[PDB]
Formats: sequence, structure tokens, C-alpha cells
Amino acid sequence: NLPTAQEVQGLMARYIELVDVGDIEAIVQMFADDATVENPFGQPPIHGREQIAAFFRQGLKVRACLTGPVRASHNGCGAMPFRVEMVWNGQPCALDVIDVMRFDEHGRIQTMQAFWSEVNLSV
Amino acid sequence: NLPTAQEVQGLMARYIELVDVGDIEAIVQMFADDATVENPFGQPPIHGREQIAAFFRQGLKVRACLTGPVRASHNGCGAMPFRVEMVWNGQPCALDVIDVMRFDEHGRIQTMQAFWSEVNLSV
Ligand SMILES: C[C@]12CCc3c(ccc4cc(O)ccc34)[C@@H]1CCC2=O
Ligand SMILES: C[C@]12CCc3c(ccc4cc(O)ccc34)[C@@H]1CCC2=O
Repeated sequence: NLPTAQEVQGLMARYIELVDVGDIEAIVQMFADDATVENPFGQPPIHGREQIAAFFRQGLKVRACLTGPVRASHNGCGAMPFRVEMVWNGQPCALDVIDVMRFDEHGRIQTMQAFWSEVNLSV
Repeated sequence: NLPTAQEVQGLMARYIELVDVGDIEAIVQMFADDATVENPFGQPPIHGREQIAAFFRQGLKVRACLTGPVRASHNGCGAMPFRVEMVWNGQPCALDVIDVMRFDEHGRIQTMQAFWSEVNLSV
């Protein structure tokens, strides 16, 4: 059912674990089948597991890690601070991001929003 | 006008500055007149500067500080990680919070959401 606050801290931390190791099939599986992702926030959202897998396959040398604890509410919502490290066109750089996800009655990410822009890109 | 990413990083950092010193009139002034605040997220929102002032007056020995950089988008939205320290009924404790605000065409906070629950309360 609708995850509890403590359950949310876990799912979201799990998500970063997966993104960090790059297990794409496992990552795509945490989302609801018809989920919508807005990354970065402001851009048109991607919808459904097919498009989400496509996105992650395209994006993931990349390590990620929580930079602070996971803030959670009681209606299945959470937000977390984390850093994404990579190597763009040979050049190494880091991006500071905050993710806001909403889970469904099955513990799957129903909607997710990523907050970040160039001002957070430290290259 | 709609603040730019860099402008958002500033307004939000300014906001924490004010909350940290407790200048209530200055804080209430950053919001639009008909703004809505959801603190914590999930609870019924408070609406308008009168209610917002009431909230802050009630809440603010309290120090606050950004615990990570401010993530910002290009459509006037931002999210930030920060810690709130206080002294509840004689006992000292800290709360980890992440705020998500949306600014209006005047640089005023139009809507604000605070993510946190007991799991972030370290007493
Ligand atoms: C796609 C990307 C790698 C992963 C990633 C980015 C931005 C926000 C994210 C939010 C997530 O929850 C998980 C992964 C990312 C980067 C933008 C530039 C890049 O290489
Ligand atoms: C009201 C409060 C002090 C301030 C505060 C809290 C929670 C989220 C916040 C978010 C803000 O953007 C600014 C101030 C607070 C605390 C909840 C318990 C408490 O004493």
C-alpha cells in the first residue's frame, strides 16, 4: 500500500543505490507502468516504462549518492538531495540534484520530478 | 519578472537568512499576498499573508541554514536542503527539511511546500 514515511526513505535510498550501480532493468522496475518523469523540471515529461528505460539507458561512468537524508511525508511523497558524477566528452563533472517522487498504492514511483539546471553543474 | 535560475538561488538563500535571524515582517514580505503554504506537505495549506505571518510568528530560539546548494529550474521553481534547529519544551532538537517554492512574475513566493516528518526529527 501507500508507503509510510519510513518506507519512503528506503525506496528512495534504494533508487539511488540502483542508479549508482547502473542496474537499468531494476531501476525501470521501481516505476509504475504509466509513470511520468520530468527531468529536468520544466522540460516536457517522459511517460511510461518504455520511455523511462530509454531515458536511463541513454544517461547511464556514472556514480550517484545521497548528500543528505531523505525527507518524507505521510501521503507517499519524498524528496532527496544527491550528487551525480560523470564524465562529459572526456571531461569530469558533477551535478547537484534534488528529486521529488510520489509513490502509488503499490510502492511504485508514479511521478518523479528532478530539480536542477546549469547553475548546479560543477565541471 | 519570473526569476531566472540564478535569481532563484538568491531569493531562496535570502529566505533562509531571514528565517535564521527571525525577521518576521521581512519574511512575510517575500510571499505573494495570496500565497499558499503547505508545511508539512500533506497537511492542509495556509493561505494569504495574514495566515503566513501567523504561522511564522508562532514558529519563530531557532536557527536555520542551507545544508546543500539550491537546486533551481528555468520556470521560476527551486528546491533546497536545510536544517532547522530549536529547543522544544526545554529539549534541543534538529529537523531536516527540503523546501520547494514557486515564484511569481514579481519574484514573490506564490506557493511553497515543505517536506519533512518525524523521521527527520533528530532530538
Ligand atoms: C542524464 C544525466 C545522468 C543521470 C541524471 C541526471 C539528472 C537528474 C537525475 C535524476 C535522477 O533521479 C536520476 C538520474 C539523473 C543527468 C543529466 C546529465 C546526465 O548525464
Ligand atoms: C514551525 C517549526 C519552525 C520552523 C519550520 C519548521 C518546519 C519546516 C519549515 C520550513 C521553512 O521554510 C521555514 C521554517 C520551517 C518547524 C516545525 C516545528 C517548528 O518549531
